[PDB]
Amino acid sequence: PALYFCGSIRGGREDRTLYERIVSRLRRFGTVLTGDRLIHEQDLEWLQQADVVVAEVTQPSLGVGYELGRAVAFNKRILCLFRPQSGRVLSAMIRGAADGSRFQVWDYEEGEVEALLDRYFE
Amino acid sequence: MRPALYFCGSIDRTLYERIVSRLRRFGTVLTDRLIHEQDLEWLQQADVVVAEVTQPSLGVGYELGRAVAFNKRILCLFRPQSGRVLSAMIRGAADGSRFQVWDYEEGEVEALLDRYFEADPLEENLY
Ligand SMILES: CC(C)c1ccc2c(c1)S(=O)(=O)N=C(Nc1cc(Cl)c(O)c(Cl)c1)N2
Ligand SMILES: CC(C)c1ccc2c(c1)S(=O)(=O)N=C(Nc1cc(Cl)c(O)c(Cl)c1)N2
Repeated sequence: PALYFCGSIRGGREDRTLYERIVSRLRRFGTVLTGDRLIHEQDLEWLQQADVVVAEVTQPSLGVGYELGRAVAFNKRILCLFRPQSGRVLSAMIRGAADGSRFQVWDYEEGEVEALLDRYFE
Repeated sequence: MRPALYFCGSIDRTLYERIVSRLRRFGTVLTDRLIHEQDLEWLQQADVVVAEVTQPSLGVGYELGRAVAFNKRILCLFRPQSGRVLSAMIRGAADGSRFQVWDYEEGEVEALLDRYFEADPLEENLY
């Protein structure tokens, strides 16, 4: 299973450790795939190749959202991970895009992410 | 019907009102599961999608991604005077034709929107 993890740039520095925890945990279930035109074409290739797309959606990000819309149009299996303790309110578009099976949105607290990722792929 | 335009920006309030107001001169501006299906219906009906991408937004991102797979004609307007750096995934989605991303200043947005539709009209000019 090629697994695509997408996280924000701001979230890649603020939630840096958390993203690394997600990526290493994902590596137990499959192969983790992860100018501007180059960056774009490459992520798009990875999205099309992915068996599952995993997004951390706590940090509002244009790129992560864009990649989720591209993923939804490719009919990809998607898991979004959102942290309510942050105080943010997840965009109604992302939660509203959930269908509970192919597109799921899980609210979690940072300390249980390994257990939720095991639950998802087990 | 006059053409259908879709405006999307983050959930800067005066700026969005000025953009929607100016867009109404070119056609009908159309703009959790219920919110999602309605926005998707509106993206599919749009002859043109105009997104204000200054503020980071998963929702604005998602709609742009859906608009791209629907092959919608798209204009993204970004304010570099906000302080932010626009995501490489949005600048990178541009191709100069169908998907354009324009850097702008707040006072010229009406003039830029006239420039956008005068160069590629939705409805042609009267003789
Ligand atoms: C190392 C290789 C050459 C490489 C391959 C793919 C990518 C990169 C490097 S990157 O680290 O420069 N960034 C992206 N994607 C990206 C995704 C989102 Cl959601 C963003 O907001 C931004 Cl700015 C970029 N892809
Ligand atoms: C008039 C009716 C009641 C109505 C129709 C469509 C929408 C709404 C109300 S709304 O004001 O609830 N929001 C959206 N879309 C939306 C788009 C983005 Cl990018 C977001 O981040 C969020 Cl949270 C929502 N559509």
